[PDB]
Amino acid sequence: RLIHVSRCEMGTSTHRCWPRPCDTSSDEPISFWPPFENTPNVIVSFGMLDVDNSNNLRVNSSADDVTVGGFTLHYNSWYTTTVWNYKLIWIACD
Amino acid sequence: RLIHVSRCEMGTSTHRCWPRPCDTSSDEPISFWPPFENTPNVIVSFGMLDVDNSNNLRVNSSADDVTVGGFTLHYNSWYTTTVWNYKLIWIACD
Amino acid sequence: RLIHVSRCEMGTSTHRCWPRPCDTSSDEPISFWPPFENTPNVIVSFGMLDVDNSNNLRVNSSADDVTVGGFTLHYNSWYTTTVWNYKLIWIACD
Amino acid sequence: RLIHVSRCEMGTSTHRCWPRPCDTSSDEPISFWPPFENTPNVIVSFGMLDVDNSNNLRVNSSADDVTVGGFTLHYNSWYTTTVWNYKLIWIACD
Amino acid sequence: RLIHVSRCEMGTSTHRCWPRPCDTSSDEPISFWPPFENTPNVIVSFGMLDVDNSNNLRVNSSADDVTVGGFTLHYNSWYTTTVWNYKLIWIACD
Amino acid sequence: RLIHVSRCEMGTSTHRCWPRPCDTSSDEPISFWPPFENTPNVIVSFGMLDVDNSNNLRVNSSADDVTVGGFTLHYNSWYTTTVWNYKLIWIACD
Ligand SMILES: *[C@@H]1O[C@H](CO)[C@@H](O[C@@H]2O[C@H](CO)[C@@H](O)[C@H](O)[C@H]2NC(C)=O)[C@H](O)[C@H]1NC(C)=O
Ligand SMILES: *[C@@H]1O[C@H](CO)[C@@H](O[C@@H]2O[C@H](CO)[C@@H](O)[C@H](O)[C@H]2NC(C)=O)[C@H](O)[C@H]1NC(C)=O
Ligand SMILES: *[C@@H]1O[C@H](CO)[C@@H](O[C@@H]2O[C@H](CO)[C@@H](O)[C@H](O)[C@H]2NC(C)=O)[C@H](O)[C@H]1NC(C)=O
Ligand SMILES: *[C@@H]1O[C@H](CO)[C@@H](O[C@@H]2O[C@H](CO)[C@@H](O)[C@H](O)[C@H]2NC(C)=O)[C@H](O)[C@H]1NC(C)=O
Ligand SMILES: *[C@@H]1O[C@H](CO)[C@@H](O[C@@H]2O[C@H](CO)[C@@H](O)[C@H](O)[C@H]2NC(C)=O)[C@H](O)[C@H]1NC(C)=O
Ligand SMILES: *[C@@H]1O[C@H](CO)[C@@H](O[C@@H]2O[C@H](CO)[C@@H](O)[C@H](O)[C@H]2NC(C)=O)[C@H](O)[C@H]1NC(C)=O
Ligand SMILES: CC(=O)N[C@@H]1[C@@H](O)[C@@H](O)[C@@H](CO)O[C@@H]1O
Ligand SMILES: CC(=O)N[C@@H]1[C@@H](O)[C@@H](O)[C@@H](CO)O[C@@H]1O
Ligand SMILES: CC(=O)N[C@@H]1[C@@H](O)[C@@H](O)[C@@H](CO)O[C@@H]1O
Ligand SMILES: CC(=O)N[C@@H]1[C@@H](O)[C@@H](O)[C@@H](CO)O[C@@H]1O
Ligand SMILES: CC(=O)N[C@@H]1[C@@H](O)[C@@H](O)[C@@H](CO)O[C@@H]1O
Ligand SMILES: CC(=O)N[C@@H]1[C@@H](O)[C@@H](O)[C@@H](CO)O[C@@H]1O
Ligand SMILES: [Cl-]
Ligand SMILES: [Cl-]
Ligand SMILES: [Cl-]
Ligand SMILES: [Cl-]
Ligand SMILES: [Cl-]
Ligand SMILES: [Cl-]
Ligand SMILES: [Cl-]
Ligand SMILES: [Cl-]
Ligand SMILES: [Cl-]
Ligand SMILES: [Cl-]
Ligand SMILES: [Cl-]
Ligand SMILES: [Cl-]
Ligand SMILES: [Cl-]
Ligand SMILES: [Cl-]
Ligand SMILES: [Cl-]
Ligand SMILES: [Cl-]
Ligand SMILES: [Cl-]
Ligand SMILES: [Cl-]
Ligand SMILES: [Cl-]
Ligand SMILES: [Cl-]
Ligand SMILES: [Cl-]
Ligand SMILES: [Cl-]
Ligand SMILES: [Cl-]
Ligand SMILES: [Cl-]
Ligand code: NA
Ligand code: NA
Ligand code: NA
Ligand code: NA
Ligand code: NA
Ligand code: NA
Repeated sequence: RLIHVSRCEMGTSTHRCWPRPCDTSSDEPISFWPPFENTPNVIVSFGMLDVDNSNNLRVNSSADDVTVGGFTLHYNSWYTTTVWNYKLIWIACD
Repeated sequence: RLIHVSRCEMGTSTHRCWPRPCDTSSDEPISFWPPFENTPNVIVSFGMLDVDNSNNLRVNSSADDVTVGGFTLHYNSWYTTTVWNYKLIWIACD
Repeated sequence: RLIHVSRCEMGTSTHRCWPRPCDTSSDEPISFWPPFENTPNVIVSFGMLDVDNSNNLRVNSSADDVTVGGFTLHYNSWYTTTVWNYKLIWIACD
Repeated sequence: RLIHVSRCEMGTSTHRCWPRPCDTSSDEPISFWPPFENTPNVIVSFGMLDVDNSNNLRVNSSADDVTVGGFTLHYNSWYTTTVWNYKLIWIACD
Repeated sequence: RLIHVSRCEMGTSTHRCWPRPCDTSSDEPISFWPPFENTPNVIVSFGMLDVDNSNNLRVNSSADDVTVGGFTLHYNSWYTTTVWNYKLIWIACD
Repeated sequence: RLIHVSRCEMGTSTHRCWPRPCDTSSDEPISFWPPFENTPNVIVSFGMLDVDNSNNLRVNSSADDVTVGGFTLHYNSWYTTTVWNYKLIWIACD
């Protein structure tokens, strides 16, 4: 019979920067093994965050260039925001 | 044999408001196609956030009125909080 | 045939503390029923957050002691951070 | 993702008649527990057979009135055929 | 997680020949829709058989040229065997 | 969600004996690789049969000592029956 099921892979990426600020942007290659049968959807969020109150909080994350083989885990802050530590969490399911 | 498997659907909803503040609350209808066989559980978080440091950070998100056909993706801030941009991420699995 | 599928369980844990600050750390036992066939991966994030702007925002969450039977849902802030309310979201898939 | 999988149930029904001939026809109610999600296809054959050479061999089997709840396991010989023993085998998959 | 599951398709092919004998051999194209993801294994048997006792009983069946798209359902008797009616049953699973 | 799915393995075993009669009984060890997660059900039938009309047709087949690792594929005729060739077909699903 026809059914809908998903294969899900997930992970975290910790950036401990203090006593230095974290880089304004980061891109990390993530690989799926074995590759997915169909290109999965991927969502990204934050599991840990350390942001300076001296300026507004501006954080961004995304899954870029997603393929059955993997994707690029992306993060960036912008303008005057200062980020001291962060941990990205992500999950990919087809 | 009896096994436990999940069908998962996921997505994001970007609210680019700057140079205006984002609305205090938002509700967006999300549809599952085809509908789930059992009502799924849904969780929501933030993939991007831009909050003014002039006041405390207060952000809320939830999946309301969840059915096999879809749900209402909810967001709201409260009191003096000013949110300039945000991206909700959500995942529904049964 | 050999295929990759996941069983996913998910949930939320709301901590409404205002008018008192939330405890600096929290650990909650989460049980999977029935237990997973293989130990799942678990990721945790925030669905709601209320942080005082008087100090930097420092929030942390993790899934500790993960087994097929469950895990310990962990949260903590640190240093001068004051958290008034928060809701953890988590998802475990094998 | 969309995949094709089957739930299969199977069984046997032994008719030891010797020293008497087996009845010309037999119908046995078979129940599926729990019921199938979609009506399955069912095929029937013989795992054991004892037929007299005094006449031609004529044996028939079928799955009748198939539903998600079960079916009627049918057997019959015809004309001058004499059957002394037989075992039906069947398999139902959706 | 890695699991083993099968998609199974099955069917029957009835040859009512009496009052003429069935052809010594038969080959019928069977199509799978949609095609299998991996080439399946296929087995064939008899659900009904009518063989003359004037000579030995010799019946053969097989699944030939099996692909993800289908296979050739084969039957044949040989030498002096006379077959008056038969029904093939088959099941293909990956 | 809880669903019912099966892993199925199948095979055939050909005994070409002519010009000698096949042994009265045969037992062949069949191995499943990798082993099943739950003990499967197994059914056995005939895909090809060559029986002498000089005596009644008596053929038997069964799956004995079934475990997650395999089973013993069994066949036997009895009394005066003479079998010249046969092919067993079998399918195991959990
Ligand atoms: C968050 O990161 C994503 C990924 O880098 C950014 O997306 C880009 O947005 C620009 C325009 O805003 C587009 O031209 C690019 O094509 C997008 N890239 C991808 C891979 O989608 C996004 O702008 C970032 N958001 C913030 C607030 O920094
Ligand atoms: C976050 O959003 C949810 C959904 O709107 C809010 O939940 C409501 O909470 C009130 C009381 O606090 C209940 O009476 C409603 O029934 C709830 N609605 C639903 C659909 O569950 C929640 O209060 C919001 N949290 C914050 C801090 O704003
Ligand atoms: C977030 O919480 C996790 C879980 O308590 C912390 O992880 C511990 O980190 C220390 C060193 O930093 C290790 O010695 C422990 O073994 C870790 N525990 C576990 C269960 O992994 C983590 O340090 C916390 N992060 C922050 C910024 O507070
Ligand atoms: C084998 O058994 C099936 C099931 O009883 C018989 O099928 C019936 O066939 C007659 C006409 O031949 C139809 O009118 C009925 O509707 C059929 N019943 C069902 C449930 O399909 C079949 O005839 C038998 N074959 C032999 C050779 O005896
Ligand atoms: C049963 O049918 C199969 C399929 O036609 C026959 O298999 C062929 O056997 C010959 C030699 O015996 C081989 O050269 C062919 O390559 C086989 N064909 C295939 C597709 O496998 C088999 O011989 C038949 N058995 C009987 C007793 O008639
Ligand atoms: C068909 O083969 C099976 C398997 O050998 C036979 O089953 C045995 O039957 C006897 C009594 O008839 C029991 O004492 C044994 O325990 C059974 N063995 C198993 C493994 O179940 C069956 O008798 C045979 N049938 C014919 C007609 O020969
Ligand atoms: C150029 C630039 O980054 N501008 C940013 C804008 O994108 C928004 O984040 C705003 C409120 O925090 O702060 C600045 O104006
Ligand atoms: C009425 C109201 O919204 N009150 C809020 C309270 O809910 C909490 O967010 C607190 C700390 O940030 O700020 C205010 O007091
Ligand atoms: C000892 C301690 O907690 N130190 C913290 C450090 O970990 C980091 O959070 C920094 C920036 O916010 O604030 C403090 O220095
Ligand atoms: C009326 C009747 O049953 N006729 C049968 C016919 O169906 C077929 O089986 C034939 C050859 O064996 O034997 C008889 O003629
Ligand atoms: C040439 C030929 O078909 N020979 C057949 C042989 O294959 C076998 O079936 C035997 C016993 O029934 O009958 C004949 O001898
Ligand atoms: C002792 C023995 O094998 N007896 C068999 C009996 O089991 C049954 O097969 C019958 C009809 O064919 O033929 C013989 O009597
Ligand atoms: Cl950490
Ligand atoms: Cl420090
Ligand atoms: Cl996959
Ligand atoms: Cl600022
Ligand atoms: Cl954006
Ligand atoms: Cl700007
Ligand atoms: Cl579904
Ligand atoms: Cl405030
Ligand atoms: Cl709340
Ligand atoms: Cl208040
Ligand atoms: Cl499980
Ligand atoms: Cl501070
Ligand atoms: Cl028996
Ligand atoms: Cl006897
Ligand atoms: Cl089912
Ligand atoms: Cl006759
Ligand atoms: Cl018929
Ligand atoms: Cl007739
Ligand atoms: Cl398929
Ligand atoms: Cl002959
Ligand atoms: Cl052969
Ligand atoms: Cl010969
Ligand atoms: Cl298995
Ligand atoms: Cl005899
Ligand atoms: Na960094
Ligand atoms: Na808005
Ligand atoms: Na608390
Ligand atoms: Na009977
Ligand atoms: Na024919
Ligand atoms: Na033999």
